[PDB]
Amino acid sequence: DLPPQLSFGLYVAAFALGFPLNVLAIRGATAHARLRLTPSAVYALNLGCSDLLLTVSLPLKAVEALASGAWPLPASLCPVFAVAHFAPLYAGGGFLAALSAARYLGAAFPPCYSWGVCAAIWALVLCHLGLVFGLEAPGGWLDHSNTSLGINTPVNGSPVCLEAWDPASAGPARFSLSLLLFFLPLAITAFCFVGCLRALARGSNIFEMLRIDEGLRLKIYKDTEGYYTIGIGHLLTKSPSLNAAKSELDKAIGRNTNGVITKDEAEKLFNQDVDAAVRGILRNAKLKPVYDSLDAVRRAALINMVFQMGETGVAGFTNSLRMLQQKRWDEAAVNLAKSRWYNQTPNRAKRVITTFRTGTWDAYGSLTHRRKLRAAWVAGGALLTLLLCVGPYNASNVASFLYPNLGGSWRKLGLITGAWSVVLNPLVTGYLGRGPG
Ligand SMILES: Cc1cc(OCCCS(C)(=O)=O)cc(C)c1-c1cccc(COc2cc3c(cn2)[C@H]2[C@@H](C3)[C@@H]2C(=O)O)c1
Ligand SMILES: CCCCCCCC/C=C/CCCCCCCC(=O)OC[C@H](O)CO
Ligand SMILES: CCCCCCCC/C=C\CCCCCCCC(=O)OC[C@H](O)CO
Ligand code: NA
Repeated sequence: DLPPQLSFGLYVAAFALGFPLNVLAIRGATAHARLRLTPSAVYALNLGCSDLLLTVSLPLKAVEALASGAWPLPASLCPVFAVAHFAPLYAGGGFLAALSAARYLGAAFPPCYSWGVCAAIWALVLCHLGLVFGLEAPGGWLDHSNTSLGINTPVNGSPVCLEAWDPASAGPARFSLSLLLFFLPLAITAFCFVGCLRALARGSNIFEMLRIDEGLRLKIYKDTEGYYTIGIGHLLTKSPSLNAAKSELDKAIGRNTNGVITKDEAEKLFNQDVDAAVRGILRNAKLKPVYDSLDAVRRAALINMVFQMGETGVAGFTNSLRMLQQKRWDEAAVNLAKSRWYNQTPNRAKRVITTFRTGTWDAYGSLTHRRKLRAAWVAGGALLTLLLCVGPYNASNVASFLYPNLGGSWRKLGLITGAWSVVLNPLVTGYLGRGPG
């Protein structure tokens, strides 16, 4: 038993904060929907509108809490409060799962359909709640007595909106909807979160990593050390002669290039350069065992080093190589940080070293990688709000259906945590401020 003033206060704090936050989330999602319609924006707009509807019902639940559960408002307001409070409480979980799945699929695999999915979520929640209420609520179709719709009167002078509803009728309705709109979306969200984590881990490679580090030039240029270079970090020669560089360029492409090439030629030269670096590792006694023991992402950081310095230059880092085979990531990093390579190209070296430390693509913050990070944050954030806010409410529905001998204190706590989804949802969906751009 929570004191009425504490219950009133908790509902008022969720309402006072939820009203501006959801007004800001709707604004953010509407802007994105108008500029470039995306499934994520549609799901975020529906969740924003839903949470705002739940927000506006919170003062009514606050005064009910202050009246110790009695309905201190006109009886005709009970059906309106019923739909404004409970339809968003169940629909929200559906929109969070939809949003999490749209974010995961959009990022791991880089409009009209999303509106259909939202209409289906709203149709199910409104028909499920509507049919049970219209038919089985006190004052409903099956009720023959002079009773206001949704109102029970356990004692004289004490009308109760919904909370005194016969459990034999409300219980199976709450339980079935909790399975479909909370537990299934919870599994979907948990699946998308894991999928996002896995997509970050195996979604990039050496080719993409070297493109960021090397860049692209269609004409012969002098690199950082002054050597004639072309394409994607392809060293033509160390010789102080442009004619020698053009001569080497012509033999590599098999055409009279005159120091200028095509993107396809530069790409084909880059592929030959990566295979050469891979060949150099496998033919080296100190490199091959290290490479074989390494995961896919760390193998790429090893190829990146060989591509930049050559097999021999890399084989000289005997302490770091031993450390890497021993899986002593921080000790290898500390050794590589004292190298001439780090002194000469610190930005490039820090990125490769961080890749050896973490085994992730985090140092290579490309558009694709950032989109995947964003997707993981939304799905992780959705999982947290599902478990903390509406989660205790849906677990209470399941607990009471299986063990109806439980008292009503758990449901009372779950309804308060459910109300706080109006605060946590706009904070996790990412449409506040500048947006998820
Ligand atoms: C069916 C209906 C009839 C109505 O008015 C018709 C009677 C008007 S009259 C008397 O002038 O003829 C008004 C509404 C909003 C509705 C209506 C439509 C859609 C949804 C709802 C709200 O339904 C529900 C159902 C449940 C709850 C809350 N609202 C509680 C239970 C189960 C859920 C829970 O505890 O999780 C209600
Ligand atoms: C809407 C928030 C106001 C909640 C009331 C807080 C005061 C608590 C006292 C209640 C006893 C007197 C009954 C007060 C009824 C006033 C009419 C009303 O609140 O209507 C709801 C509004 O129209 C929605 O659609
Ligand atoms: C008829 C459509 C189904 C709606 C009725 C479901 C009943 C509620 C249960 C779970 C809600 C979870 C909804 C999960 C939907 C996944 C959404 C999604 O991933 O959309 C991808 C997007 O359209 C491209 O990027
Ligand atoms: Na070393």
